[PDB]
Amino acid sequence: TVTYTARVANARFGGFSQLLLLWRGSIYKLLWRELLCFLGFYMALSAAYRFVLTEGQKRYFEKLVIYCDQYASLIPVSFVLGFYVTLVVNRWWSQYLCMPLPDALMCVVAGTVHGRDDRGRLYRRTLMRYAGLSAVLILRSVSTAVFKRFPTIDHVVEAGFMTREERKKFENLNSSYNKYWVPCVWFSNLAAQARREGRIRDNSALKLLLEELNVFRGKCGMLFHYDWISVPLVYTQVVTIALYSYFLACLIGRQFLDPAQGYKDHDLDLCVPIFTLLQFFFYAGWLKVAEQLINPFGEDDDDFETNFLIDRNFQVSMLAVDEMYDDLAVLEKDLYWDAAEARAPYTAATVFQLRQPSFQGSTFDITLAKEDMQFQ
Amino acid sequence: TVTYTARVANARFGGFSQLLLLWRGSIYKLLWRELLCFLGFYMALSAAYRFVLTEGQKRYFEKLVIYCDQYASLIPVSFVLGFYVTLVVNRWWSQYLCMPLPDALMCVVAGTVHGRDDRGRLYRRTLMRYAGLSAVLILRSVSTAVFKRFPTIDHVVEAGFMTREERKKFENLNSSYNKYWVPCVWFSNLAAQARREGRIRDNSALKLLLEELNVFRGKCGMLFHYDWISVPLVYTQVVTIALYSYFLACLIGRQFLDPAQGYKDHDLDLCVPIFTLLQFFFYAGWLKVAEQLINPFGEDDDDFETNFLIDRNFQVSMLAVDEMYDDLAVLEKDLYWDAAEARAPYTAATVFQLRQPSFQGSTFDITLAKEDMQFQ
Amino acid sequence: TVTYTARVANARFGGFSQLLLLWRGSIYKLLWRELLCFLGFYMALSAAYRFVLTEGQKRYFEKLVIYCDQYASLIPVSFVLGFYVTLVVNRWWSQYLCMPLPDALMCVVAGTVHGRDDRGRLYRRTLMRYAGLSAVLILRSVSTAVFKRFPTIDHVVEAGFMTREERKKFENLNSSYNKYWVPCVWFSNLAAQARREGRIRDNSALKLLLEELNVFRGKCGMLFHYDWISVPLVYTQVVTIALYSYFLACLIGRQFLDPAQGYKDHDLDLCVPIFTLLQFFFYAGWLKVAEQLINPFGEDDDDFETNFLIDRNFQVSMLAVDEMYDDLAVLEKDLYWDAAEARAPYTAATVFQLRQPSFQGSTFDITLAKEDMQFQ
Amino acid sequence: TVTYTARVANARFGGFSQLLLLWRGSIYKLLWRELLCFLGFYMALSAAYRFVLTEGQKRYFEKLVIYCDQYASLIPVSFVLGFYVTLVVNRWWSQYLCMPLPDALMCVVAGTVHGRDDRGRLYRRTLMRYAGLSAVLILRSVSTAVFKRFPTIDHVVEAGFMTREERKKFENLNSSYNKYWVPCVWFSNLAAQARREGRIRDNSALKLLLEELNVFRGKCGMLFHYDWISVPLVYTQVVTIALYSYFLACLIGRQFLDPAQGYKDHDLDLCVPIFTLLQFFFYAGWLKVAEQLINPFGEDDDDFETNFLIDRNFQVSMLAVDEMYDDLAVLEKDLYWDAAEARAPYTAATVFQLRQPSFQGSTFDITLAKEDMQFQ
Amino acid sequence: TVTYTARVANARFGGFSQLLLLWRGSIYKLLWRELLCFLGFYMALSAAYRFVLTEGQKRYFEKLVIYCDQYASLIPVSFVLGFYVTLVVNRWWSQYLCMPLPDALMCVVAGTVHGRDDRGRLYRRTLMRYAGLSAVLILRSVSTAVFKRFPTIDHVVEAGFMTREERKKFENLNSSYNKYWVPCVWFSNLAAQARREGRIRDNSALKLLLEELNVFRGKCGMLFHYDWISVPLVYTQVVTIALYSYFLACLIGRQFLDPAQGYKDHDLDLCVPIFTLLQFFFYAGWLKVAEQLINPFGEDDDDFETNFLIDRNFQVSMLAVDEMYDDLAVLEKDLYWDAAEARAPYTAATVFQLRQPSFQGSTFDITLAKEDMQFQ
Ligand SMILES: [Ca+2]
Ligand SMILES: [Ca+2]
Ligand SMILES: [Ca+2]
Ligand SMILES: [Ca+2]
Ligand SMILES: [Ca+2]
Ligand SMILES: [Cl-]
Repeated sequence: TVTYTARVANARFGGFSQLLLLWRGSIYKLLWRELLCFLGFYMALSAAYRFVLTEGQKRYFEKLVIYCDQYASLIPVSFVLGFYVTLVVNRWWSQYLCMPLPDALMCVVAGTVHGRDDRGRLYRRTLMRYAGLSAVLILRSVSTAVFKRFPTIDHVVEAGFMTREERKKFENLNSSYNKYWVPCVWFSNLAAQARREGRIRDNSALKLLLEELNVFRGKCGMLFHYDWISVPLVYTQVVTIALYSYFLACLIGRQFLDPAQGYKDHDLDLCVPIFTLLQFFFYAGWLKVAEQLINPFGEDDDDFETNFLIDRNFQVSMLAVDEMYDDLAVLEKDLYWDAAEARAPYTAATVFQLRQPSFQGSTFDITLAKEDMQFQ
Repeated sequence: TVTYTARVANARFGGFSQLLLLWRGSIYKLLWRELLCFLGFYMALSAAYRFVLTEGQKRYFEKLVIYCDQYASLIPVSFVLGFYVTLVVNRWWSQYLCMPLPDALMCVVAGTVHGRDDRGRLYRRTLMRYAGLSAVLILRSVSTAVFKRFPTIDHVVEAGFMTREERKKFENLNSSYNKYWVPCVWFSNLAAQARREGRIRDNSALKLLLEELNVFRGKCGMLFHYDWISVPLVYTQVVTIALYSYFLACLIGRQFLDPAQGYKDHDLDLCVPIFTLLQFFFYAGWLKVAEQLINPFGEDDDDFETNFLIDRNFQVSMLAVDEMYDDLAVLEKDLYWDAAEARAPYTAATVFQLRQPSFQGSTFDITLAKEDMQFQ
Repeated sequence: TVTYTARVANARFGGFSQLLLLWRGSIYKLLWRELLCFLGFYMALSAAYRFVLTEGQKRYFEKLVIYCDQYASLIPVSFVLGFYVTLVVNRWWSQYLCMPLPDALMCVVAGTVHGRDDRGRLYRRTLMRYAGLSAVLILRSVSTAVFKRFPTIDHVVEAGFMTREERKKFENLNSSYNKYWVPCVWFSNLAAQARREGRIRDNSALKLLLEELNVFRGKCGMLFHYDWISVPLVYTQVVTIALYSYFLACLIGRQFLDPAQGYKDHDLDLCVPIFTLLQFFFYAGWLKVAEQLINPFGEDDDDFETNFLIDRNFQVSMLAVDEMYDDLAVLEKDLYWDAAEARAPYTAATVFQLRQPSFQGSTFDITLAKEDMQFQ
Repeated sequence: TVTYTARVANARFGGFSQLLLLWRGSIYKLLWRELLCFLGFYMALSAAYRFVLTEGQKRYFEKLVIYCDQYASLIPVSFVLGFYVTLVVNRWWSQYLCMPLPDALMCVVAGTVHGRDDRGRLYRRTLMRYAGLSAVLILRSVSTAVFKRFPTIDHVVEAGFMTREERKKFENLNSSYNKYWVPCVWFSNLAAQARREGRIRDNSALKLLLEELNVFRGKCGMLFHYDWISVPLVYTQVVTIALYSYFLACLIGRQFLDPAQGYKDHDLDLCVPIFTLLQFFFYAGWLKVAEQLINPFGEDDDDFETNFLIDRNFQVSMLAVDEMYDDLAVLEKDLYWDAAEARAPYTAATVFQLRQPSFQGSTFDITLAKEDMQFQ
Repeated sequence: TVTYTARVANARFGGFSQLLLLWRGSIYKLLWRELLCFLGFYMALSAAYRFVLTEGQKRYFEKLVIYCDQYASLIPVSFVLGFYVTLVVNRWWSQYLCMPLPDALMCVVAGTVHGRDDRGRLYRRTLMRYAGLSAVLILRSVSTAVFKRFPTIDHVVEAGFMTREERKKFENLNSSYNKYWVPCVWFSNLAAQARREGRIRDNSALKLLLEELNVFRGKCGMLFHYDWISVPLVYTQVVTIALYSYFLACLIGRQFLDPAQGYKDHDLDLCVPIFTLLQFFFYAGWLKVAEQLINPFGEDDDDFETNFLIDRNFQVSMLAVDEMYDDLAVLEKDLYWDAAEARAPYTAATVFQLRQPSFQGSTFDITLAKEDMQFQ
């Protein structure tokens, strides 16, 4: 993930122009090799036309350039790229939202699984660890970074997500299918056991835990589904073929011809196709948007920071359900106890935000006449 | 936020034309500097062509202008801008909907956390304050205005959202990750304690509170996610490059050439490219839509009024759970107690809305024949 | 709201052509003034060119017309209008869906708040009235029609939505922010009181009421949010400027020039720009779609009938929770008690719908071979 | 509804070409009259030009044809049709999803409303019948087919959905608004009564029934909303005007002119405008998509089969809650009781689907090196 | 399903170019027959023009080619294909998400339906089997692969999803409509019976089971709805006609004419229309995207692997509710019990992901001045 939110807080004169100076996660880093290849092919053709071809060969080359320039139809490739890239971007955001987060479960577990003794701590920590373990098993299945961090289940055990006894039970299960779901079943069984032992004090609490477990588990399953059901290969091939067809038509049709021949719209030889290179950057970068986002669990600069999320989720979940269990500051009167109204102070830098009228609704400046307001 | 809803209540002859006279949050305020820069570059080129260049240099300049005018392809930039700006606008609205609001929690707390004594007031106020505190911690993390108002946790304490004892516990937590979630865990623990003490009278009430806490907390988390996962930098760079490429092609290709040379479509010298300036305003403003909306938590005119929302939310939540707790007007018979039907009166200005038929459904004017209506 | 659903039940030969004959909520009613203004400007220019200008002035005018006709680029304005109008239409439907309806609450209240005595009737009627009152307070804040009907809180009291004692409590609340939410807090308190008194017989019933109260209250809040957060002014200005730029280019470039001058594509003088007028109707009407829908709570023909909805909602809610409480027809055997199957009769006009095969699924005509169906 | 799912199970060489041979619900059936009218107007103009007009009149006609052919701008009409038709299609699917189905309620009622005696059967059947009755009342309000089947409430009574006593109560209710919601209030009251009598054994069961009742009732309400709030008439008029403007420009500008006059791009007289007729079919059919779908509750071939759904829903709901109540096959061990794993057999026709590797995740072929996998 | 997620983990120099080398689920496999047919027709016309036609016939053929090349309007077909294919792709993903999965139910059943004895195992296995059976009945109704695997209900019985006694009850039900829903009613009855016998220990548990049953059943129903309500046939016909019209215009208008005739833009005879073939591949493949996805339950390479999902779902559900019931590893202290913080180790290949700063929010680099931060 390349975060530039702070740079674009305000619409400024520099605006996105300053974003054009960034390298990490940039169009430049993704496209410079393809740009050099396109320029190399173009300049090889230009050099052959200028120095190698005979007069007859040059005349035929000019006819082919004029013919090919007709098929450089940008409007259709723009259509398909717009639709396809928008599909990939929407799917990318949907995939991010399917990342399993323990926050809802950790709040419910902290509020529902009780006891300051070691057994209560074991119940809470084990429930949150099962959630973390499911997340790790699915992520190592779908994320190259996570897999490289956990290339075998032995690494999951050594990392503390799974115990050796848990690993014995996990491997003894006869299944040819991915077992990311197993810790969710463990969670359900352990929650039922906690309710049976009175650690969960009510049936409604157990229902809430199971409701939140299924939300978490469904997010894990959604990651599996996105990983399995690629964007249809035919669609990806269609868009790639359209883009490369346009690039072929430009590579031939955008050649600078001898101005002496006096061909229509060929009277200037700049020797470098500046606007064609800008068009190539535009269109190829537009497709590179999809190329980077189509699998966001790789190691691209703008791919999701899955290992960071595993670490954050585990650390925060353990804090919430172990260190913060029943550890409230004493109930005390707040600063605004004696004030019927309340408003926090403003800094010198933000007090200007005051004196903007408190919006009440769009209708409170109509100012009707007396006779109009009387009920029938 | 620049609210103009009242101005556009009706489709009028003036309509959006009157909106063209607004300055705050306007295209003009966002784009006048870029418009002056574009006009300056254009007029510098025009002045060099008219007064500096020699005849040969002028002929070459005319060839370059004619060549460059071919690549001013507006249709592709329109495509990419449409798709990209629509993505940014949808994301902007989604981000607004993720703003944490205490209204659902304040209704549930007012209805479920009981006692007119000081301890009941402490429970209700502390629960709502925890919600407000989570909102402040995330907003100061994602909003420049809120951060400038709360540049340190000391400011949060002095503003009354967090207590000194709460601050001690908050800082003692060993976490390298953002702690906006901590008050939600405090809320869960305090709700469990209130249920244990009988302040919350039923398990279903506690479940409802925890359900609403997780909705609120999820909105906080969503703000964090939007702040972290920028719109992919490559996509922003692609659209910016497309727009600036079109601007380069226009800056060269829209130059007024000497009509004496008799170039095709160059026979009028207006000395000011009026339609190119209007196109620049159109396209650059279209992108400025995204530039303003890409981070709605800045200090732009149309950015969200986050400090106003913090103040409103805190004040209303405290009113709802403290002043309005168990403070009902006595149950009394309403004006329409003795009327089988009921309808409120209309004013002289609105009685015309009556005599419009009460819509019953689209099918109640078919008026079939007698023989058609008989069951088989 | 202009309902034409009945006219378009079937795709007919007349089809939408007949819709072109409608006036209420029509393109004609919204655009005839702008059409006359455009035609007036066009004909003023035409008259000046034909009768006022000298020969030299006419030649310069012809050059300006030919120059301006080049910038009448409809493809870009089509893009921006498509994206912007689609955004406004989607937002319009979303706003309609945020209209608070008491139906869910009235069903729950009728089923959960018990007693045929006056006190039960008071509880049920007061709960539904609180819902209605919240809807009225928000609608009068966001709707010009509703505001004109309830220009002051005194009108809300005289209309029966709020009692005088309720008004005393309502005004005594020290809040600078809109108080539409207050009756929802009253509802929560009154539901808690009803549960405490045994009028609500179970905790799950109270939870259901509070769950439905928050859905209703959230819809009220959503109306406030839509009213406050306009479609970004910059975007509206951009689309308006694009449309008016195209109109300027057409007003100059579509002038009929003297055919004697023999300009390319200027050999016919129809004296009335029929196709330009049709294009103006098309594009200006396309934008008028957004102009009408951007604020659907005004007094346009196709704006929402908010006063009708207030009346319907109040009347139906009171019927449901008061007249229909515990007023069931005696449980009796239905017409199909003794029939294992069942099907209602068809009329002579609809019996043709029978003899269409009952769809079972797409796979039930594959008709595989014997050898293929045997399990391995 | 015209179901062709079976014909398009696989992408085949014939593919959609075979779909071009279908008549029911076809473009041909919807558009042949308009195609004949367009061809008649075109051929009338052609005949007048070829046989009636004088030489001078023919020269003026040629100038008008050349002028009109310039305004046949397909790109703008394509834009507006794309956006508008996509809106109508999305709304069409949304409306289908709002069709009230009793399946969720019938499962809950079968599982929660108890007793094999006549009184239990009466409770279950009456609850499901109330759901069916609400569906019939709304559908007869919004569907021409259903209305023709139930043109009066007397038909609803004779069909068995409503009883005579129920009809007395239904008509005695003083409401000027549609009463489709009344049976939902009856359902709520009857569910409360069943809980009070112990037929519903728990408060959570009653809550579940009321939760599912409100989902069903909300779908009924959504049908009412879609029926009432048409797609804005101005938008429909705008798209229709754009299409008909293009058709006018084609009807004049696509006339075959005398090749002898040697007009540019007029050298071939085919006497039948084949490509213009194909364009008319394309664009007019594109709009006919919306014309058919804008009200899906009519009697078009592809309109929803509402009467079939009423019959299916009633029959299945009665089966589920009456014949299938507490009628389980005895709990017996399944075929895979003694198998730790399990997999159903494959047929000779489907066994080829085996030997495709069981997908485990995208990361399980990375095959890292030994040194890379060691924890830090 | 053709999964290529692993190939596109990173945006690479090869990128989608390497995807152009794939055959299974490729554009090539779907389109080579149509490409050969188009090329055959084109070359037949070319051969007739070059070798069969007389001089007069060749001149007329040249006029027809020039005339037809004018109507090869790609911009409109691009529009309709974009909108239509996007609709089909969104519907395809929606259909995938409606595939019934037992995971949520298996977690709830494992946690709520109790007993290590044979009767508990029978309850859990039978509930999960009912879910699997409903999925099989709907899938065999909508999926050609599943139907070929289960061409009769006898195959469902022999496969173990349905028992012989269950089959007797199933066939005795008098219904002309699809019975996929029957096992869901069986599930509801059996869950009620388990609650009555005390196997389900609480009312909230039973509610949770019924809530998850209805989610599962609704997904089954959604598959039925998608199977029944095809994408409107008129829309499919419109897009197909537009594409084939463009193909006709290209087949005639893209013919290579004799360069000697000196027609404008006809001076090169390549004898093979390379760019027209690439355009045909682009557009025909774009439509083949929809052709494959319109019914994803067929036997295309990229159609859903429904039989694999049936096998996986059944096997995993049985494991979860039978082998894993109350089979927890003993509660033991985790690796991070004594650590206030926690972080799993990194491998040599992934440790580089560390030293990237832990994102705290976009506002934590503003660095305001001292005087600005002071509260008013
Ligand atoms: Ca990637
Ligand atoms: Ca901003
Ligand atoms: Ca309006
Ligand atoms: Ca219809
Ligand atoms: Ca298929
Ligand atoms: Cl619940």
